[PDB]
Amino acid sequence: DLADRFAELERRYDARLGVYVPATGTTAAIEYRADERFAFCSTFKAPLVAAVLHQNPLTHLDKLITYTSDDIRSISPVAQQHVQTGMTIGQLCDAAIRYSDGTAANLLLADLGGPGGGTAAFTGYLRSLGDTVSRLDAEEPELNRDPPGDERDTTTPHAIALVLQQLVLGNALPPDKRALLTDWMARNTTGAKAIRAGFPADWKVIDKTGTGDYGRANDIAVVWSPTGVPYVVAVMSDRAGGGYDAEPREALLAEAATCVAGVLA
Repeated sequence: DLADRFAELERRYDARLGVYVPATGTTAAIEYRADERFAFCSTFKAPLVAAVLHQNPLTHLDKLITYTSDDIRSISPVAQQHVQTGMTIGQLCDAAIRYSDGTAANLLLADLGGPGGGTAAFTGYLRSLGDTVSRLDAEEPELNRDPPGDERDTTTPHAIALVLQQLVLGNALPPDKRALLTDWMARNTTGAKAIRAGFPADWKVIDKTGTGDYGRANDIAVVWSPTGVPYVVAVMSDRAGGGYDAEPREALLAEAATCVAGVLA
């Protein structure tokens, strides 16, 4: 069965694998280690943008944010190009999701404001969606670095799937902000080898990936069948057995997603 497929993938990749797909009209929830904690890595950037959208009028997206050299401390493919000019909140949201830009995320966290450079408020945003499990404690790059087992900067496949479900499919956001978030994840540039790879081309996939140390590789997605039936798919992984420098293996996510897709088809 499916649990056997997932266990096989764990042995193949020397990995710990977590999978959650919420129940629908006709499908039971898919769950595998779904309540085990895994580091968010960059997956937090999608609900982070939702937080910022929720907190402000739509035109806050047009506010220019300035920053400098010492703000670039993590992988930030877009923010490094615009340090001289600044970036609007909208551009930061775009970059945080579509290029997994870490400086954009740190700046959005600061925009949210409050203790921990915005991490407490981010966590508070998840609480407001009924997620009593996830916690964000650090920003980029530190959040990728907690030792395996440490609960700091973690969510679960179950928790994050329910969060994303509310953000994209549910009414956590008004339709106009919901569409912005959805469109950004739809135009994501980093996810081609993750959940996207496991679903047939005629399925729509929007997603946000994350990788980190200890072979961490995650992807959270919403997918739509060719007849418009949506499913939320959370797949999380680490390879603690390889130590800090263990390589993230997105192939594992692709294979797990392929196994999920075979069940949902």
